[PDB]
Amino acid sequence: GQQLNRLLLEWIGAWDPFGLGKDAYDVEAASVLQAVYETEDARTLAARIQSIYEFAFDEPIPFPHCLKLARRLLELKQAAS
Repeated sequence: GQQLNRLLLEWIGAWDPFGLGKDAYDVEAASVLQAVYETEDARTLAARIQSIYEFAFDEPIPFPHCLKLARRLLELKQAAS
């Protein structure tokens, strides 16, 4: 279904690293969702997250912050597959 994807998108928006509200990140959430399907590795995903958000905001989010998110997303992906 798309149930898993909607949940992943919700989590990514909710991450809200810059205190802009969950709705400010639809573009970046879609991009992170794509990356989620391209790996099973939290490090790899975290680096994609970092690049996506650095492009979007001209600010590098600390890698370990990206890594927690990547781990959470892959935990959900794995729990559903």
